[PDB]
Amino acid sequence: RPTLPIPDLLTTDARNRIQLTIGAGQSTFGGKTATTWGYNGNLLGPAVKLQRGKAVTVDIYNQLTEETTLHWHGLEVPGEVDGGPQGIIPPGGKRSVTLNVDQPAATCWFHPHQHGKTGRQVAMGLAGLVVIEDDEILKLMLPKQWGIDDVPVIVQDKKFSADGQIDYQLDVMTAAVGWFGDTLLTNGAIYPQHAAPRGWLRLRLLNGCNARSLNFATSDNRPLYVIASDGGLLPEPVKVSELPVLMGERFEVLVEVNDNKPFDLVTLPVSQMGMAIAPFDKPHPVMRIQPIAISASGALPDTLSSLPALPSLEGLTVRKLQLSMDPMLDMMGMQMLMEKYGDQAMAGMDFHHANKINGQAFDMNKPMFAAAKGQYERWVISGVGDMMLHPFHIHGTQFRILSENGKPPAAHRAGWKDTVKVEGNVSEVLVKFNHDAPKEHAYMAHCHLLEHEDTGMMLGFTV
Ligand SMILES: [Cu+2]
Ligand SMILES: [Cu+2]
Ligand code: NA
Repeated sequence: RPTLPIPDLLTTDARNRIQLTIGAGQSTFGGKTATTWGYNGNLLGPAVKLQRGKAVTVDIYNQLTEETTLHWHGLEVPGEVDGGPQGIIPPGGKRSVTLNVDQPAATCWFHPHQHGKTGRQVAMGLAGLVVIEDDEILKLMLPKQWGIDDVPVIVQDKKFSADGQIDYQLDVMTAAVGWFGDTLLTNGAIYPQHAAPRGWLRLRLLNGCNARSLNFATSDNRPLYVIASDGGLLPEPVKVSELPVLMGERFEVLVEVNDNKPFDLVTLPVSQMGMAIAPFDKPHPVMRIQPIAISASGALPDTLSSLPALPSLEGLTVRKLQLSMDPMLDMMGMQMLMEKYGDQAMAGMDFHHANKINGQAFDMNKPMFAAAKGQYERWVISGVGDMMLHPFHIHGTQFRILSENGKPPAAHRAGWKDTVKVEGNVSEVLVKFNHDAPKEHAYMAHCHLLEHEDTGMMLGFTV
């Protein structure tokens, strides 16, 4: 098996700057070369390392021949640097943003947010990681040797043409159910192996799929110890046998490497339209882990962090966000799926503006509302009226989930989150915005099934 590629850990220079170049190159997948896009490379991108309380300047060079934007998913930053659809970087052009990092240690990420083209641009290869550290997490003595016992694991599906090229389309089927493929990549590689020291192994898991939800486990059912969600450390580890992960979510887990036997990280079949088609109808390997006897000192602590209590609900502003899809899209989309795959498509169970929030397809010129600054609000996000999956992402914030799709959040989902599950039911988040966003550089809130977002399931808001 190819060894697991490790994104380079990219830190500030002597002048407190970092450079990111967005460009096209070539990658090879199962023998065939394909045109791919990457940050500082051909595919995917580096892990940008930031420290809480320290400002960095990022110089972004768009070396594509089309426009793009750069969104820091999970970062509590002003709208001006948030890199939503209004953050255009012209082809051949350079844009610089200042990130004044002020949030707990977390694994966040970054990716394009081009208006109507976000799905395509991510599918082409654009994504990178953000490793935020603070004064608290380094006290914990977690595994910390980057690319040895502290390893990013970015999992993504793709579909390829006969000629080997990435086979991406925004059409009626994908507008409805998403873009998904038959080939699983792990940091850009197909079924790689990673050499992990005996002791504790830390995985920073990112579901970087456009539309595919995942569910991590191990081939021999050894447990995962969840230590962190989107926006950082949980209060204490949560021990699980499997870990569902929605599109754009991150969890950090420890896994015990307590003998010499190789095992796989795997993903288990999910109940989502289109996602349990072969070979995802069965547990699917993600990467092979090969235990090795080299130095490690990482441990699993009893106690990780202390988070604030949930705010009192009395007197909070309530915002209702109703998600919907044009009936025609739903049936048309389903028709194409059934035509393409047949009964397998339901196993485990103008379209360009057919996806909506509060009866409106995204209008870039009209923020739906102004949210309060520095005050908790309760946002109620409903998917009642359809049975599609919607990982709902709110920019500019790490929030607390009050209810997820009908129930209190699972323990490992009760900490800091930038995404909440909405699937035929209603969710509630308690959300606070510590930074401003004007109408000209508004925050986005949207489904992170990218083809839904691209076809209207998004709103802008100011702070
Ligand atoms: Cu985001
Ligand atoms: Cu959606
Ligand atoms: Na504990």
